[PDB]
Order: sequence, then C-alpha cells, then structure tokens
Amino acid sequence: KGEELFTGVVPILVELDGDVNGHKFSVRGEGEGDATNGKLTLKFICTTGKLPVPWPTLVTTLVQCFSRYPDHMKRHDFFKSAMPEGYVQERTISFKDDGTYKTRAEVKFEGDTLVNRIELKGIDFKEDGNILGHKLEYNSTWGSPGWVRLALCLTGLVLSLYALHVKAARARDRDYRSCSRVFSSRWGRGFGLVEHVLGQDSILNQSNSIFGCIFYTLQLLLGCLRTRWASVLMLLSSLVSLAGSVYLAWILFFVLYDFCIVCITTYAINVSLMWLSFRKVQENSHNVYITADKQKNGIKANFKIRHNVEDGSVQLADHYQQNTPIGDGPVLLPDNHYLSTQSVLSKDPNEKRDHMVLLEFVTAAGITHH
Repeated sequence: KGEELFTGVVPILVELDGDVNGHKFSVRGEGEGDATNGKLTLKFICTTGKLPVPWPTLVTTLVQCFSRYPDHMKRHDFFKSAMPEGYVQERTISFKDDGTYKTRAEVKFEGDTLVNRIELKGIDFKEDGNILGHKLEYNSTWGSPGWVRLALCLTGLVLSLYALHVKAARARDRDYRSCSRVFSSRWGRGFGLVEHVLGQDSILNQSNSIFGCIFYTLQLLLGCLRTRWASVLMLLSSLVSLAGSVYLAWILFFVLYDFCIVCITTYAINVSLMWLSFRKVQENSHNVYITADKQKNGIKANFKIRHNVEDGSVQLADHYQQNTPIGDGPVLLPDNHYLSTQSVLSKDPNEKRDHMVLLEFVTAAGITHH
C-alpha cells in the first residue's frame, strides 16, 4: 500500500494554529519518524511567545502513521494505507472538571516531508485551572502524593502508633490486678496466622500495627514516585493490606464482636487506598483503542490520558478521535485493535524560547498471530 513510504526515516513537519479561551498561539515542530522501529523524535517551539497551555496537553494533537504494526497486523494499518494522499484526523478532548479542545488536522505527504497541519480551539476552560493556570507537571520524577493520599496514610500511621501505645498501657494496668477485646487479642500479632505457619518466634510475627507503620509509610512514599514499578508495587501492597483487612474484619465481626472505631477506620482507609492504587495502574497505561468507521470510510478511537498535576492529583483527558481519508483508503478497514504509546518529554538547555523535546514509541497490538 503506502507502507513503501515509511521504510527508513521520514522527515516530519508539524504546524498548529490554536485558540484557547481567546488566547491565540501557534506551535511549530520539526523532527524525524522511523516507522520501522515505531520511533518518533521531534522538537516543538511556540512561535508566538509563552505557550498559554501546558505542553503535555498538546502531545496527542502534535501523526499515528509512524506506529510499528507487527508483520501479522500490516493490513490493519489504515494510517499508512491512507498515504500519500493523507487523512483528516479530528478530535474532541474533554478535560475532566475543565474545558475542551476541538482539533481538525490534515496529515499528508508534502514532498519528502510528512506534514501535520492542525487547527485547535479550546472552550470553557477556567483560567484558574490546571491548564490555563500551568499547574501540571512537565516530565517529572519526584512529586507530591496529594492531600487525599497524605491524609489517608498519615491517618493510618497515627492509628498504628496509637494501637501500639494502647497495647503498652493495658500491659501496665494489668500488673496492678471501648475497643478493648481488640487491644489485648492474640489476633493483634501476626494476624493470628503467622504463629501457626512460620512459628511464634519468627520476626515476621510482628504486631499488626507494625506492618501498619511499614504499610502506610510505604504507600505514602510510593505515592511520590511516578514510575511504573511504583504503581504496581503500590497495587500489590494495597492488595495484601486488603486481604489482611478483610480477614481481621472477619475477626472483629463474627469472632470478637468488638466494633472498634480505630479498627473500622483502618478498614475504610485500606479500602480507599486499594481504590486509589487501582486507579493509578489503570491511568498509566496510555493505550489508544481503535475501531473502524464504515460510514465515513475511516476509523474512530476512544481513550483517556492522565496528566499529573503538581499538587498530587491527576487531570483526566477524554479523547474521541475520527480519521477520514482524503483520496483512497485501505481495501479493508482495520479490526478492533490498540496502540501502545510511550512518551518522553525533555528540554533543550540551549533553547531560549518556550519549547518541548518529544521522544515517542508507538506499537500496535490487540490482534494475536493466527
């Protein structure tokens, strides 16, 4: 088809004309695309001055024809099949609790250069928000855990240390001849299970409250990292804590019958942390979901993008996408499948103007080999 055009490397020119809440701006980027490896390298600069919106909010609008489709999925590459005539890609980007982007781009060959010409208009953005307020995170490693997580983990830790204290106190008061069955209960060490498995003398047979200190400290720390292993580790830890919490709840109700406010609160915190940890792993996977549009003879796509805010929360971005060819498309439109995209934003220590260096790796999946 048009795959012959994407062997080797292809130059890339991107021009965006944007208007967000009356703020008019233009962006220009140049780079190279290697569809053989699914690799994309581009440098963008704002030719009109300071950019009125954080750079990560434009990564998606600022050329999916360079995606690496495995050999067995070649016939599902509508993008490359649409060349060199090109296609028209429109997108509606709804920012949760904020405004909207509407984009119409023409992607086509102009000689040797792949050209993406974009018109973008955002409406109903609140100028105090994370977008027009520049409250997002450019590429970043250490960050804040958010007031929700900080509160949950600080609370859990305080209740842990408190549990230890109460144990200590009853210990003394006994020697002189609420929530009291729980605070002198052999369940409160090793979950009443370690002593039966590893033996009483083991060092793993610690007070539930100690595993609590380590658990909430770990959750708060991993809350500060942005890597993948931090999200997954957070998920597994939250899982262990959830199992132990459901068990100890089977011990509170159904065994001890002590409706302790401390312990119950613990349960609520562990459920919450489980939910958040669950969300994180979902959000990090930046995959794009692609279906075929017979009425328009093109394709549609739905997906959500997570943008890390500087205060610890996450701005969600819902993405509706359409692509209609300009000349003649694939003899068959692609079956359902998705595009995994890994982005890396960086800066140029020599660039005096508002800019963004973008590296990107896109691969195709969703269709196993027959």
